Amino acid sequence: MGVQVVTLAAGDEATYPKAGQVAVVHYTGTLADGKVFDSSRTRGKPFRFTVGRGEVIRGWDEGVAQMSVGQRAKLVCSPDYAYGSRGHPGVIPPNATLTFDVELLRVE
Repeated sequence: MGVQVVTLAAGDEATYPKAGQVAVVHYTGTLADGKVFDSSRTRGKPFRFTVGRGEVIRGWDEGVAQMSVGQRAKLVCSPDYAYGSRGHPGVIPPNATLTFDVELLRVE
């Protein structure tokens, strides 16, 4: 399954980011061995992207769309939904399942 979204904390179950809408999130991404490759929480500033535009990996475009505002979830992105066999040199290895702890802050 490309992406699975497991809830850590419920959102308002009302406000979901739709295609072409901006989602504002905090996130922390980890590899299967626990290594943190990216976090907006560490940087201390939320991250914005436009849902469905391919600005992020496919697991995010599809997974964040399943979240409602205030929700915290783990997005488990299979390699086909992230970087595939190619990976991202110096950041992500080949064939990596990526886990993101994401909180959806706002839709714009």
